[PDB]
Amino acid sequence: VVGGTEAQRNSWPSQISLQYRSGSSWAHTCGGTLIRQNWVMTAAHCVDRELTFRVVVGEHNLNQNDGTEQYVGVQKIVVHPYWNTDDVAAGYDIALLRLAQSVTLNSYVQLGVLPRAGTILANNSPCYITGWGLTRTNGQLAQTLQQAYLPTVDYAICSSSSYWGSTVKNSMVCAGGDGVRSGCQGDSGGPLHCLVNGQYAVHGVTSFVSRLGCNVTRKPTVFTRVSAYISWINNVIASN
Ligand SMILES: *[C@@H](O)C(CC)(CC)C(=O)Nc1ccc(C)nc1
Ligand code: NA
Repeated sequence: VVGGTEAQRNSWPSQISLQYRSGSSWAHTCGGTLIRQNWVMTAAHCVDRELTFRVVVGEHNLNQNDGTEQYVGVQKIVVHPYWNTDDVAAGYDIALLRLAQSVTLNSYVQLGVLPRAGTILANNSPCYITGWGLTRTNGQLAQTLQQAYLPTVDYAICSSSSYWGSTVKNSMVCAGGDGVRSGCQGDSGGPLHCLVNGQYAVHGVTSFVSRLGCNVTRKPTVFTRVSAYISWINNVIASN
C-alpha cells in the first residue's frame, strides 16, 4: 500500500497473508480475505504459479510471531474457470482457497462480510485498501499491515478515456487514482473494505495497477468486484 499508515493491530481481522514456500522459508506474496473458517478469497493471478502455499490469519507483523497468528496449509485451489493470466483486463481475477484446517475465530481472526449479489457503490464511496504490499513503487513490502483511504471511482468514470478506458470492465471496482495512495506489489488478492450502512464489507479483490507505477494519477487501483461473483463463490463452497 502506497500512501498508507500502519493499521491498528488486528483491526482488519479478515485480512490474511498468502505465502509460498521458498526453500525452507515462507514468503509473503499476496493478500486474501477469510470468508469461511476453511475458505479464503484471493486473486486468481496470485495462485497462477504451482507453489506450495500457506495462509496466515491474525497477522500483523510479517517478521515476528506476536501470538495472534494461525498458520494453515492450502488444501485446494479453485480459480475462476474463465480466468486468463494473459489478459488480466478481461477480468475473472478471483480464486477460492480451501484451507487444510478450519481456523479458530477470535478477536484477531474473523470472517469478512461480503456484499449482497450485484451491489454497486455510488461514485466516491468510502473504502480502505489494506495489505503488506510495497509502500512505494519499486520499494519494499511493509513489515506491518498498512491501510489507505481509497474512494471508489465508478465504472462510467473509470472506463472513460481519461482514466482506464476499456481496460476496465463493469465486473471490476476502481478506487483511488489520486496519484498518492494505491495498492502495490504484494497487495494483490487482498480486500477493498467499503463502508455501507455503518458496516465494512469486502467489495473488492485487489487485481491490478498501472504498468507505469502503483500510485499514478487517474490510474486507480483496480479490484475484482466481489458482488459480481457471489453466486460463483457460494457455488464453489457448496460443491467443494
Ligand atoms: C498485486 O500485488 C499487483 C501488483 C502490481 C496489483 C496491485 C499485481 O501483481 N497484479 C497482477 C500481476 C499479474 C497479473 C497477470 N495480473 C495482475
Ligand atoms: Na507476525
